[PDB]
Amino acid sequence: PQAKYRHDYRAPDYQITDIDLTFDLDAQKTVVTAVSQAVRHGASDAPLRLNGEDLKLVSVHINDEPWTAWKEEEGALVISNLPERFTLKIINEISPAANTALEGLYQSGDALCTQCEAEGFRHITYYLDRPDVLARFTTKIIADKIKYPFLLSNGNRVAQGELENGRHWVQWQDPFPKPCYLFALVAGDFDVLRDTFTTRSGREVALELYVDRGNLDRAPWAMTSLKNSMKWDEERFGLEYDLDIYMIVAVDFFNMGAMENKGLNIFNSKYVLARTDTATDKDYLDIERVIGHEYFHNWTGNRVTCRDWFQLSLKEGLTVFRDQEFSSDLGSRAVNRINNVRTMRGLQFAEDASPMAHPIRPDMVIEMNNFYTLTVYEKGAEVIRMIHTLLGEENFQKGMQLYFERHDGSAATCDDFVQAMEDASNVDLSHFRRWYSQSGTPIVTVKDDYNPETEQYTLTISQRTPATPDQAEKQPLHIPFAIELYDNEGKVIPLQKGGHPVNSVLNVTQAEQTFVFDNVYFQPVPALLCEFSAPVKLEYKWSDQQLTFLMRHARNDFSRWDAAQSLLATYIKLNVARHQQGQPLSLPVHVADAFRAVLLDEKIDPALAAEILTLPSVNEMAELFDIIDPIAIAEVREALTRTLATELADELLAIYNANYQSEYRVEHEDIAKRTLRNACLRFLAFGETHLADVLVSKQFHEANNMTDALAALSAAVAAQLPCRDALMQEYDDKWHQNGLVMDKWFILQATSPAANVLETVRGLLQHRSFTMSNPNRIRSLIGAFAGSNPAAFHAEDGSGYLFLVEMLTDLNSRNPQVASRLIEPLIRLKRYDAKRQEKMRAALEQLKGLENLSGDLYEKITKALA
Ligand SMILES: NC(=[NH2+])NCCC[C@H](N)C(=O)O
Ligand code: NA
Ligand code: NA
Ligand SMILES: [Zn+2]
Repeated sequence: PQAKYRHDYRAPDYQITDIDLTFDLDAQKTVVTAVSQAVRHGASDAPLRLNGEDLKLVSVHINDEPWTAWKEEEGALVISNLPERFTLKIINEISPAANTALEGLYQSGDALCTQCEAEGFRHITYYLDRPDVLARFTTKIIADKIKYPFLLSNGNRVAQGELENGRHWVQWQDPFPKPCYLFALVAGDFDVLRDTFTTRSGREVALELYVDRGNLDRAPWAMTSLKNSMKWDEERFGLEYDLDIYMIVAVDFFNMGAMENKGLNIFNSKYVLARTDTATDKDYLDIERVIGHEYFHNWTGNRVTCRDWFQLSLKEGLTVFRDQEFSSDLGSRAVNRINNVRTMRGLQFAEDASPMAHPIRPDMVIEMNNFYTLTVYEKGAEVIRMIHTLLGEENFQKGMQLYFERHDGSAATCDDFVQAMEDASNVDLSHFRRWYSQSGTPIVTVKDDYNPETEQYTLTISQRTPATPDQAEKQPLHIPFAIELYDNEGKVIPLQKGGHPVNSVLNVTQAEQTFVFDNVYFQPVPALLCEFSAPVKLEYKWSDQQLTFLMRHARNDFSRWDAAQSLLATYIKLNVARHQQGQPLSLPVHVADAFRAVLLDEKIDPALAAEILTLPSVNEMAELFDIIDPIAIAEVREALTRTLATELADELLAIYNANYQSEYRVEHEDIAKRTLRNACLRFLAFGETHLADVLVSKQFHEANNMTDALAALSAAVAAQLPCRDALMQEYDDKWHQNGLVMDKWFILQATSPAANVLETVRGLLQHRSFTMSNPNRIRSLIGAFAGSNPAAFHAEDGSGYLFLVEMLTDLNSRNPQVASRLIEPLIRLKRYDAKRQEKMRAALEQLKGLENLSGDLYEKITKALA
């Protein structure tokens, strides 16, 4: 498979302006007729090169003339000797039922549906399958009326008809030019939730959510979130929906999360379907996020699209930033920022240290589906948020307005967006652009000095980014570095120098620099990198008392949580070293007292308390170490939980009881109290056994919602409580017919600390609720084992690696995108000890030798083995 490079971008030799599609739909054999109006922009002797994959070509006409000047090559139809303007007609066949990869036109249960991003439209017809080619689409769909009573494509219905032999047809027209990755088609039988939204300016939009028959009871929250998203985009960004109808289709078979096809979003059902007995608080908030996300793409992705796929973060970074701002505005900003920071430090930093490291705008891609990454999305959003930090809200919105004014109706680049922000705000972002082209996490080192004679506080800040596998050369970045200084009473000391205020966002642009502040009337406790103001590792020599002081006094709730994380990091590192020596947990009394104080603080927001009382995950803990010892980390996390459970037992029980709620509400105050109560339950589960067992069993049985039932079930599994097997069997007996609910249970099985977890996981491949045909099931069992049970995945006998090899040998052929998600834990081998590295390397070498190795796996395996 061949790598493509960003620097090789060239404008296309041909454009297509209009395409008229006809689908004669059938699961075994679909006939596609595509009539394209094309224009040659290049040299009269340049051929038209159409992308196409697994298509059976029936005919090629140019202006109704059967065409003889063409050839098929690997992945292409190359058409020669064309006039400057012409009509291209292609007829071809495809086979939706054979499409197990779920890219192009495929089958999801009884439905037919599409996934075209990034390069799936070439699996439907021969096309200029590249996002700088925008065209106006019409789509005629002909199908069996009984099997496919709903026939949907982008835009508005403009025609419809009945045919003989029980067939019917519908034709759709979308007035906005689009790249073909935004094309969608859906055919099937559905329940439809219908509602309306009236925009600020008075446009009435029909909202339609299509769900499998029988699921209308699980649709209203997604509909509510859609209306919430539309309203928010109006209030916050001044953006209105631009069509007459908004369709969402929930499908059970879907590779990723959801897809922003214009006017016809297609969603993994996990991000649509929710009822209080099936879905947790986190499911409701994820539905809200993803619904908003795809909606936000209407402007940031659709009205302005991507010139080429190396510009992916132009839409994904910006849209993730928007979904975070949406969630943060509607809910707890602090909890959102905290959770997004966990994801950055715990998952994205790991990617930026891995063989798959890339800048947010990549330079080299073999398989573009490999670049839908934590980096492109989450780090891309941190880069957008840094622009917001540098510019302020008002200048940021002016930049947004200039971006749309310049680029509406076109395909743009990351550079175009930065340029708009810079021009609108008059903030110079020339140095800042390096964030787009440089991979790896910067390390920011801070030294400080207080001078009592001059009342001056001096910060010496240095930065470096270590070399990554993809880039030998690194340079200093423009790092917005937000600080606060606290006096002995917990009050903020005004920042100033030479009689003038100083902005609290420091511009750290050099390898090393010194910031001096005057009138610093007391030796400060600093809050550094406030609200995680740049996506960097902070090296500062904190004392425990500085951190507990910030926990108590810091102005922003995020800083209080972050201080608790820095406090814990020291002791996680200590205790992992001790575990390796065979020693038990050591924890100063004053550290345990810090957490007791949070439990007993009556003024603290319970949402904040809950996060401080949620220990860093084994993934967040892993990024504290150069060499990861996954067994030590898992055992230390447990022991730290047991120690705090013992030390805080009475307080934990009191707070658990105090936060009891009889009514279930998906409302932020209620969610916060419930999150705190279940955080207390998790510690209690690891306390005295009989009490743990009674508490956990009682909560499982008395829960009037899935959040509380699952929190109890999960604690029963984590703490290996007596009641575990019973509750697990009850849940299976109740829920086996519901795949999305069973995904929770498969995750609990996959992440079990039990000695025999791999044996149980292998057996579950035969479970009534599991199937290798379904990406959600695969990810919930196998993915959760490899990715979220690193202790068992990295069992010293190499059994975890061998299991994953077996699964990937199947999935390489069945669904390479899902296989490529699942290989990720194996490509981290250089983070592990030599003995584990040699086994993981052997596993990778075995996969490399697969007959018909997918480009998806090839790209990752070769980087990992280099
Ligand atoms: N199979 C894929 N590569 N899917 C990518 C679709 C992601 C979609 N644009 C989103 O932001 O959610
Ligand atoms: Na808020
Ligand atoms: Na110092
Ligand atoms: Zn997106």
